[PDB]
Amino acid sequence: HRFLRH
Repeated sequence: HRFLRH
């Protein structure tokens, strides 16, 4: 769906 973020 979408990219990862942290």
